[PDB]
Amino acid sequence: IGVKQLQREIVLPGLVWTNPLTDFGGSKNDTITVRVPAITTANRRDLRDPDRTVIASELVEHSFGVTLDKHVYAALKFTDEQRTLDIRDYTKQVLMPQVSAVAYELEDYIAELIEGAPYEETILIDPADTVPAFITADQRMGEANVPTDSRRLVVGSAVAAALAKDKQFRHADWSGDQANAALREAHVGRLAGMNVIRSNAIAPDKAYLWHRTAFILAYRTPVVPEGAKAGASFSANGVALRWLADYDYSQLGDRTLLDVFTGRKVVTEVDGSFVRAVELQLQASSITIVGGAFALATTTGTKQLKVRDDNGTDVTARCTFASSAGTKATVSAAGLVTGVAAGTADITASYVPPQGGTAKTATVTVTVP
Amino acid sequence: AYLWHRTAFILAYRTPVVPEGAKAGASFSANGVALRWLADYDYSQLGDRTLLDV
Amino acid sequence: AHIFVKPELVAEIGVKQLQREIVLPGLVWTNPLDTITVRVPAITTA
Repeated sequence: IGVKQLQREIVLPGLVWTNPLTDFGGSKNDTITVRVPAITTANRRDLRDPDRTVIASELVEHSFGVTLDKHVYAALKFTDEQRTLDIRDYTKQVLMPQVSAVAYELEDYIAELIEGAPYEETILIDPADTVPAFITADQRMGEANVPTDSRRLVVGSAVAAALAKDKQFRHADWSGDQANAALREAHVGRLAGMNVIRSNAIAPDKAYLWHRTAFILAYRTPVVPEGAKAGASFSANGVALRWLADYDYSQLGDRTLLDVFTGRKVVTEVDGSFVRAVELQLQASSITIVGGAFALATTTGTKQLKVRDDNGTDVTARCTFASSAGTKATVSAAGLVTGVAAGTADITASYVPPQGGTAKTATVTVTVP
Repeated sequence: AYLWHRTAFILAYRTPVVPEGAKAGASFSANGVALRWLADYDYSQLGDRTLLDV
Repeated sequence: AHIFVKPELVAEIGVKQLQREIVLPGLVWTNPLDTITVRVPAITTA
């Protein structure tokens, strides 16, 4: 009646360098070789030197390859036994979910590209004062002579929450914003010269700053084969896709496929050091378990634990779980606890903070009925 | 070298009809002999197939 | 010394594989049709 499933929002595809070069089909191995102009070095002699020779400099221009190497598709197999009496409107019950699925897959592709880049080091964000971390991020990317324009800053939900909670932005006297956009709203627009963009695709407690020429996305719409009954050019997030439906008679079920060809590249420098983007991670100091002490439904009951640090990030996947009394109940490595006997047990969750040192410890009590 | 009257070698040709499970395409023809052109995408192999025949 | 980045150019100059000239189809009787029967007439003697 209007209740829709909760789904993410698309920010990342518009914030990367998409299709600077297109003719991938004209090159061997589908690799286009981008060249970089050469630079040289001068030399210094001494006046009136008896030695009258000159050191000859050299002009060497490097290059790197961009390749199409992935084929993102969403394939649906529904039989004509369900097409004419189950789906009422095709263009809103199957086509739109398929397009949204491909769009989210492309966003995840870009997010893996951003997070998977070979960052040399991570800049720590102190939750008490977050501005020094971002100014340091701006400073690291200025020592590499990266241009000051076309820089994008994408923060996770946790970093945005910490920015709003920061007294540098929350207190009007400490920020000069005599409207407290960080108090009346939770928004912190401009920061250290960088426009903050909130996102959920990236890890919740991380932020990424990158120049426009740091990541390259290449897209190609597969050409619709002449041998297909259907065929369209649905567009998702400004990236056209190929939709192809074939009425296969192998099992009397028509199949559909919505696909595109994708390629990613990180623009490393000539010395193989990545300096056109930096990453920041929110610093953590303690962890707790939501729900506190609880009780299972049965003696063999199962409950999925959930650990949150002081920042509020779900750190369940990054914790090691131990049971004080495994004879009554045990806990999986993923946080799920199963009781094996009635009685009390103590569960310890350990999380190494993202700055090194002794891991934080959170202890909870589980009463298996 | 062969010397033959016109009514001495007869060749009969037929252009097949396009099946239901494939498209039609163009109307190519050999030297007078018309030809049938097909196209049938193979979803199971993600590939397309084409055929001229008579 | 100096190193340059260049693309392997590919060009077409009109050199093509040599193919036979088609002559025979056209000189042989042809009919666009499962089968066709002929109707040779009958001769007699006086």
